[PDB]
Amino acid sequence: PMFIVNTNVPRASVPDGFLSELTQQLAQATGKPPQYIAVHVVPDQLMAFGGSSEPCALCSLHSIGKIGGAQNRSYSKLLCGLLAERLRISPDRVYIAYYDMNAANVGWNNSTFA
Amino acid sequence: PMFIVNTNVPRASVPDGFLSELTQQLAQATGKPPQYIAVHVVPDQLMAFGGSSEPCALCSLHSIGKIGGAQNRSYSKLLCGLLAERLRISPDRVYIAYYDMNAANVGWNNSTFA
Amino acid sequence: PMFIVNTNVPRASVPDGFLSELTQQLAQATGKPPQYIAVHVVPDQLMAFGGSSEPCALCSLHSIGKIGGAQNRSYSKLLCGLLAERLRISPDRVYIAYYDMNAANVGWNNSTFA
Repeated sequence: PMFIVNTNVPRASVPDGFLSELTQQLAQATGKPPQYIAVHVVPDQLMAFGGSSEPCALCSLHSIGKIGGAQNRSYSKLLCGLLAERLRISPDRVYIAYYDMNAANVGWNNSTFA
Repeated sequence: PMFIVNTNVPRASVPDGFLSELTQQLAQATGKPPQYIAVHVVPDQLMAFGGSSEPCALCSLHSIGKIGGAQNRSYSKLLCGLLAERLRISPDRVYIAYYDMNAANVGWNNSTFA
Repeated sequence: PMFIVNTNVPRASVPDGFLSELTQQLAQATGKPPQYIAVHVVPDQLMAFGGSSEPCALCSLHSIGKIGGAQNRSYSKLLCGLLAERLRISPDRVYIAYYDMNAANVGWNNSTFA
């Protein structure tokens, strides 16, 4: 799985250990080994959410499987929770795009996962 | 909706008010309330289009519905127009990827839109 | 086609001519003219892969057609090869998301490719 967060929160507001926390929590949530989890945090961005430049985040979670209605609700609760606690972003100022990727459409290590 | 634009145009060349202009015009074009529109502008990027580093943009528009052949043509005319007028990017140096998202695949406010 | 790479490798480690090399090689691999190829390299990123922050990359390739199992295996070999040779990123720390885009879902030059 791959999780990306783009936010207007400044770099200094991102706590040390945040990438590790995301890795661990996503491994637990998705059930995938942490070795397969990649995380990418992009602070200091020029963004607006509903016209407002108050703290916000636009995120994506791509996974081969482990994506669906109930799972995505649970991921949203988890990830909005983390972004509220750690980055002080309101859950109602977060969007997360979920992508259920076909194994043949993910490249890794000179091949694909198919 | 989420609209993201990555560009090699420098930050100083992005005019004041541009995120609000995008928010407004996207609300009008998609028919969605402005409160649901998020926008993200990323200048100063290391990119090429057709092998050239002349001004260019790579963009995406994600929406739950309001995506289709005619609608996307309309959005492209709008958005290329804005990028030309405001950022001086030629329309034939812009790509926009459109994504029609299932509501169950968009997280917001600790849940999804489903 | 459009290829984006986000990496924690610093900007100074991206060699001169890299965007051109990607453009050329992708033109050949996809079979599309280089005039149609766009490339975007984002260095200095805050990322982890498998819990650690050795060089890594998260990438996407979007194309109208020219996407499928065998082709994506070939793209992965090409692209991992380039990132290993040029950016010294291990292939096992690269993920590439492939997207087969409908022509009506790609904007360009005030309209779509439909």
